[PDB]
Amino acid sequence: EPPHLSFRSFVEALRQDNDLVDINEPVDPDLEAAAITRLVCETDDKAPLFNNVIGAKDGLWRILGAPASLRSSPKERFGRLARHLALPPTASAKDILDKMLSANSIPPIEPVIVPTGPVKENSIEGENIDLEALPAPMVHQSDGGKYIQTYGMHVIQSPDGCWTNWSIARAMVSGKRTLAGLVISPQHIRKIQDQWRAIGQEEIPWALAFGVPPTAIMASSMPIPDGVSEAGYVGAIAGEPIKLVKCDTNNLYVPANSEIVLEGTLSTTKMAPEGPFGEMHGYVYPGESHPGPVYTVNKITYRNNAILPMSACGRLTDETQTMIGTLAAAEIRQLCQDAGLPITDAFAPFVGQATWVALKVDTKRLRAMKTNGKAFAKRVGDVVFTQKPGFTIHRLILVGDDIDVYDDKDVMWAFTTRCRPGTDEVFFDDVVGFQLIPYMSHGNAEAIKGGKVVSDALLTAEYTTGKDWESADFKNSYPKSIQDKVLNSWERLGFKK
Amino acid sequence: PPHLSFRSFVEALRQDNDLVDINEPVDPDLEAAAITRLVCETDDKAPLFNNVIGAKDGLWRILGAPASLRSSPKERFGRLARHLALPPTASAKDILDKMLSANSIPPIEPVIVPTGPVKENSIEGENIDLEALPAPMVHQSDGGKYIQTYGMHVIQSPDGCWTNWSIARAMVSGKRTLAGLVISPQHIRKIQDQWRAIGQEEIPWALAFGVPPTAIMASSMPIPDGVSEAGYVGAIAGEPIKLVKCDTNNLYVPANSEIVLEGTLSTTKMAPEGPFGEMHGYVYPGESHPGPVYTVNKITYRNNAILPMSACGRLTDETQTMIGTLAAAEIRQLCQDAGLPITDAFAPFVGQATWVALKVDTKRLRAMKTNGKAFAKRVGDVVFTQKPGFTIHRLILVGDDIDVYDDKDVMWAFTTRCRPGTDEVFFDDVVGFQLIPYMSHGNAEAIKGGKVVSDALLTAEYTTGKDWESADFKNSYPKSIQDKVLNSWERLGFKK
Ligand SMILES: Cc1cc2c3c(c1C)C(C)(C)CC=[N+]3c1c([nH]c(=O)[nH]c1=O)N2C[C@H](O)[C@H](O)[C@H](O)COP(=O)(O)O
Ligand SMILES: Cc1cc2c3c(c1C)C(C)(C)CC=[N+]3c1c([nH]c(=O)[nH]c1=O)N2C[C@H](O)[C@H](O)[C@H](O)COP(=O)(O)O
Ligand SMILES: [K+]
Ligand SMILES: [K+]
Ligand SMILES: [K+]
Ligand SMILES: [K+]
Ligand SMILES: [Mn+2]
Ligand SMILES: [Mn+2]
Repeated sequence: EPPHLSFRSFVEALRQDNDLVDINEPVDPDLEAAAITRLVCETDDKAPLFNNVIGAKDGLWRILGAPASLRSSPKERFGRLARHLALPPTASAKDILDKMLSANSIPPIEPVIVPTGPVKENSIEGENIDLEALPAPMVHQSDGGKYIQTYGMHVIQSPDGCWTNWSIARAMVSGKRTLAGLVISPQHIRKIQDQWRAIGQEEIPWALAFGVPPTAIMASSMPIPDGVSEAGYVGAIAGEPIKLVKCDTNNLYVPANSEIVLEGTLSTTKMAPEGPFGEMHGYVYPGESHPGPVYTVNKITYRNNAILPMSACGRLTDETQTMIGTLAAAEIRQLCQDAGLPITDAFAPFVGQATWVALKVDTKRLRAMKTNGKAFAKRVGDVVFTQKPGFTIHRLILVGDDIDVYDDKDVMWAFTTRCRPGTDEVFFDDVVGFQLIPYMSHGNAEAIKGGKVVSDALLTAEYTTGKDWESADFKNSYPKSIQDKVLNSWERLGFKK
Repeated sequence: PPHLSFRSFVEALRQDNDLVDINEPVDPDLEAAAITRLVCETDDKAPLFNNVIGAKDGLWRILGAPASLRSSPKERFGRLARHLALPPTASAKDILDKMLSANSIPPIEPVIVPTGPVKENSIEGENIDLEALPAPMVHQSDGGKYIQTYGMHVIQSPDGCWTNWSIARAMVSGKRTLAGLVISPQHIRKIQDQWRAIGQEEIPWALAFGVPPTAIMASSMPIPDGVSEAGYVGAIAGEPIKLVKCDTNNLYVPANSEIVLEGTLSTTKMAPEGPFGEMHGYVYPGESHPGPVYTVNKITYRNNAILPMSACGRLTDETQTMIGTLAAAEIRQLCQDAGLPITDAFAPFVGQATWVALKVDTKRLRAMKTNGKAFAKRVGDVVFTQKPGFTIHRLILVGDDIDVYDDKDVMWAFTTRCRPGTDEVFFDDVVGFQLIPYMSHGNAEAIKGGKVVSDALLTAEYTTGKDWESADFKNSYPKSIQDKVLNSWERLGFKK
């Protein structure tokens, strides 16, 4: 199977790309594996594969850190993400987001059932399971426990059986057979948990699949619509069905070539201290647990030589910024286009710590609408901040079509020179707010409400008569004949390539 | 000595390997400025144009990018550091500390010399033809040839006591005339208004190009009203600046200047000025505005004279490395004078010289028993009512875990610690900077408001203290683990 349909083939693709370090020396899953991963994320280095995790027994487990973080070569910066999606390692951010949105407008390709697969090579059951003895990583020194679940896919089905949701939500080892996880509104895993609580079910059938098909983990991180099963969406992205096998102990289905699967239940009643966790905004709060639902593990099935993927998230740049912000930005682009707004492109600039989305406006179509910045900013915020894909995003920046929204430097130039602070902003204090952001949960107002803005970084004339300025840069302030004369002279004169 | 002589500064750049000697003929119509602009956009070596097309009887060579950035992270500010007798590895803090060092010590008065290198050559009265000199065309949509982008205007108040040195742009306007930007609240405009008020038509004036590098830095710094830059510069340099008297008036110019224009600034005569590709990265084609006329009566110049040139615009040129960073230095000082607990200030490059980050001593802040809403309003009232605050539209207050000299730390604090709208105080009534496009070409008054203070201190920083740890390699892992990882890094196959 190709890299985008097999995690084991994806790992080999990273080896072929010279984008993976096989670490054969013993590495402690207590902080050492995550510290190496964290420093890889902070320097855009090669992904670390820990082949010799201290405490591994019977094939559980190796660790792959930084599965979807950035490469250091600017022409292949997003290459590890492109290898999730059957894209070349030179793929632009636009190419990656366009591919994730490609299934939005075409029929689902439904999964196919197979009788077995690699994930059934090994098993541990019932009283033989000891999660505290497995080498689950300690990801940050002040975390509330060992966060085994940072890059696996929760599988949970609605009571009526029609909707199977695949998503990423963190979970830590809680006990011999238990995890505690973050399960918050408005996420689909919480919506489904509430649908089971409402019919009185105490224990919901659940599975957690680690090292799924790379296309599946990307879709698991993307806010596709309510009621849409990710498996069919994944099939439409990948151009073929995902092969699923039935769980041993329940009626759920997991990818047949997953590395590791936990089968069990999600409680609708019981909670345990969950957290704290070093989180996508770059913070951990020592001692600050919150109650989270209990997952109970009844069976573990795994491949020979199983690999647990791990995201050591925090300050720039890891999977929380490369996947959560950018896939939110993709779905925000689709929301805006469905509303009839002239938005061509959306990205979550890394400088925004995945709380910003920049929206590129086709200014020719904006002028046909005969509106103004104040009215347009309100409309964009009403469309986006009332819908689930806008949940994590607190600042929308509207820029014209001379700005590359995929380039943090262009977005910052537009924001700081075209948006008059206060005057050119519309504040939203009645919308749902993201409580993980420290200015929300450790801030001056309600943790779950408000704190959002749309920043109009289009200049006044862009709404009426058009661009009346020229950039004071090499590209726009000098004739092409002068630019070419300089480029052809550059190295001969003694300037660098 | 490089901080006291522009010619010695150019030889210091040569010895740092930070200068390209360009001996091929280069056109001052857009080609010199295009090379400079690309140097500024890639942080490359300063270009010295030794062969300017149209050069006449020794006028002139051109030095581009005199205070732009070097690409090596360890010496990023080395070009600014050679203005100030600092090592090329000097931090931004070192440069700003040195510029503020003269705030708290006695001025070192300039000493007069009878002659100097600047008097080696001259052109006078009817022989002056500014239109035939190779003044650069700096941007293709500029309203004329911006001869003056890095020289020091010398103008004395009517009381005789206050001599101001300052950078303000000017373009060739005719055979003997420049037209310039002279706006409130800049001291060149304050002094022009003092002369108009007592009835003087033509104010004695000089413009010195290639001045002592310490002087051009102080020329770009909003030091207080009524303080002569010459004495401040002396106290920075730890010795007197040697001045010579102009031939045709009673003003004094650095004796080793490359080129001096002597003449008058009119209080009545106006001429079309601009547009000019400016510090925010914009030019508006066809948008000139009346500016005051400068009349040139005499030019004196060194043999092999060099005109310095700032090709300003998008990042990173002298307007970002000097205008915002020196405003931030003076904003730090103002805050400390008002008794606010500010230890450090910088103008992040991402802000396009419109942002200043202020680093708060949080131990001192907790001892004041205040809150963010109150403190943000108080800091804005102190800064946005004073001249050094003029160009700055956003102040970001950060705690003392944030390196305000590092744009990544500043954006991390701003995006994660300042709740949009809730944690911001907006200033609608203060003087605004009309050069910023969102002011001059925006939705409200060009000269009033559009400012904000962003409280990027978390709620607990005001009361009981920092209660998080960064989720980064340095703060989330014990020192024993960090060392084991750093000692293993290269051997395992990661990059240095
Ligand atoms: C890539 C990724 C996305 C995480 C994530 C992480 C990663 C690495 C972690 C594990 C490292 C930190 C935790 N994460 C959480 C999270 N969403 C959530 O509700 N709880 C979280 O704990 N997300 C986002 C979540 O996956 C997206 O919001 C999906 O759109 C949710 O799927 P749904 O739309 O089907 O609800
Ligand atoms: C380094 C530098 C600073 C410029 C400047 C430029 C540069 C290269 C240019 C030439 C490239 C673009 C023009 N500049 C102007 C300017 N201030 C001003 O009032 N008009 C301007 O035209 N400044 C800033 C000015 O020098 C500072 O605000 C000083 O504090 C003014 O001195 P003063 O405090 O004595 O008034
Ligand atoms: K999902
Ligand atoms: K605007
Ligand atoms: K000055
Ligand atoms: K705050
Ligand atoms: Mn879903
Ligand atoms: Mn002054």
